[PDB]
Amino acid sequence: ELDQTAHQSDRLNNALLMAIRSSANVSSGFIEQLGGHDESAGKRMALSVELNNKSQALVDEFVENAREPALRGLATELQATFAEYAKAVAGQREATRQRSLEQYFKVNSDAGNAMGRLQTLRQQLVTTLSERG
Amino acid sequence: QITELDQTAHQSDRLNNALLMAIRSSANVSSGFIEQLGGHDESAGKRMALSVELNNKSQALVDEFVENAREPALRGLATELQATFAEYAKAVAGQREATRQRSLEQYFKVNSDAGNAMGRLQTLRQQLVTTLSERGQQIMLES
Ligand SMILES: [Cl-]
Repeated sequence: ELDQTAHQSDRLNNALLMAIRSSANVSSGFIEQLGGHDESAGKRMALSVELNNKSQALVDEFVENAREPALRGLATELQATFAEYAKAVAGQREATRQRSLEQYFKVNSDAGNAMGRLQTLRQQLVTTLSERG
Repeated sequence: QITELDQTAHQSDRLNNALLMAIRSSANVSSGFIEQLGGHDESAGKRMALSVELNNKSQALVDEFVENAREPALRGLATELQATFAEYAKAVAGQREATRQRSLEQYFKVNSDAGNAMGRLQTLRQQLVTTLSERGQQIMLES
């Protein structure tokens, strides 16, 4: 079950890295569109979508495998904060498709706040996994 | 052996936090540039401050990581990570300068320096995580 700890750590760390890369790509893509780099922006938008799908799958696996009573509530809190973040990054993508600076501003506050919480929740989970091992 | 095992985990954790804050740092510049272009200068300035904060915390973790990377199986990767992070931090600083100056043209080149260096940072993290985990397991197989 120590092998399970390593699999859980890989899922959590990769999910969060891919999730922030998804958002970074959509913001970069938006700036590319502003500069007229429209073929390059589309690559960024495709990578944002793909990174969202991959990171969501890893979060889902993480919560499927976080059965221990010490982790159950914290893993669901991670599931919920991650869903909040993913819905903000989907908002960033829609604002980019609409080329709307104001729509981007509205949703970006939600994205930054949910990512700040993901960083602190990750540390809580790392600590619980660490005592679990 | 529990000491060297707790050290191996701390190192992996420094690396993970450092890379997450580093990517966040660049994302905040990009999204701060979009906020500034939409007239939200106060939010954009907070994002520039957060970009600086995050990359300075990352830098401190990378430096501490290298200081604690003694084994030859690890210090070569670690000094590459530190050298690559230096390039990355400079490119993100260039992104912030381009934002404060409101220049798309300056932005685009450095976002590219930044993304290149970040691609390399990501691979080095993977290699270092695997190397740390191999050392932890080697200790275990000793026990
Ligand atoms: Cl953030």
